[PDB]
Amino acid sequence: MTRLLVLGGTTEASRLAKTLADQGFEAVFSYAGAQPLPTRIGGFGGVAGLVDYLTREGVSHVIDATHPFAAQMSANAVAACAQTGVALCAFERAPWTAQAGDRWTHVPDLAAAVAALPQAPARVFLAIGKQHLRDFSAAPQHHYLLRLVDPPEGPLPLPDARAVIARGPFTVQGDTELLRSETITHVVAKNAGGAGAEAKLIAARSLGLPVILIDRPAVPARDICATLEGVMGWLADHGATPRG
Ligand SMILES: NC(=O)c1ccc[n+]([C@@H]2O[C@H](COP(=O)([O-])OP(=O)(O)OC[C@H]3O[C@@H](n4cnc5c(N)ncnc54)[C@H](OP(=O)(O)O)[C@@H]3O)[C@@H](O)[C@H]2O)c1
Repeated sequence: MTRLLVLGGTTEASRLAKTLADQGFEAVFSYAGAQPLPTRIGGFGGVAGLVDYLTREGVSHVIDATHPFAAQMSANAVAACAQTGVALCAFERAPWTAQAGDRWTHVPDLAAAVAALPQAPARVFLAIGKQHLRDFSAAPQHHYLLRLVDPPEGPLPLPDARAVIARGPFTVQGDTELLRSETITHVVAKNAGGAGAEAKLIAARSLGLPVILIDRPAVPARDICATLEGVMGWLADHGATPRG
C-alpha cells in the first residue's frame, strides 16, 4: 500500500516531512548528501538506479520537494516515475517577480552570470551556495562574498573571497547588515522563489543594489503541488493514505 518517497533539500521539504510524519504517512526522505522521517542519503544512480529503488522499496508516490535548481534530480524523477507508473508531484513555489525598486537582470545559467559581472572590480555576493563557485574564477578581479553551510575543506577557488558560514534562515535585518558591512555592489542569486531565501533580495532593494538573477532551468512537465494543503489533496486524489 502507501509508501512515499520525498526528495528533499529545501524548507518546503523539511516542513512537508514534518506534516507527513504528523499525519502518519509511511515515508522516506532523501537528500543528496530538521525532520524526523527515515532518511536516505546520496544519489540513486541515475534514472535506472531510481527505478530500481522505486521498484525494490515498493514506492507508491514521489513528492519532488527538491530545490528548483536541482534540475537533474527533478528530471530523473520524471523519467523514473514514468517508467514505473509511480505518481509524482513537485512541491515548488513560483519564481520571484520584480517589484518597484528592484534592480534585476536575468541570465539563463551560472556561466552567463559570470559573464554578466562588470569589468571594473566589484564586490559581489554569490548567494548560490557551494556549487560551482569555481566558475566565478573566470572573473577573478572581483571581491566575492560567499555564504556556506559548512566551513570549506580546502582554500577557496576564488582569488579574492570571504566566506561567512551560516544556515539561518536569514532575516532582512541580517542580510542588510552583511551586504552593508561587506560594501557589496552586486548580488548573484538563483530565482528559487519562496519566502525563505527572499531576504537577500529585499536587502538588496533596501541598499539600492543590482541583482543578477539566474532563471530556473528547464525540467520536464509533471504535476505541481505548490502548498502543503495542495500536497495533501494530491495525495488523497492518488490514493495515498496514512497508517491505520
Ligand atoms: N543557492 C540557491 O538558491 C541555489 C540555486 C541553484 C542551485 N543551488 C545549489 O546548486 C544545486 C544543484 O543541486 P544538486 O546537485 O542537489 O541537484 P542536481 O544537480 O539536480 O543533482 C545532481 C544529482 O545528485 C543526486 N541528487 C540530488 N538531489 C537528490 C536527493 N534529494 N536525493 C538523492 N539524490 C539526489 C542525483 O544523483 P542520482 O542521479 O545518482 O540519483 C542527481 O542527479 C541546487 O539544488 C542548489 O541547492 C543553489
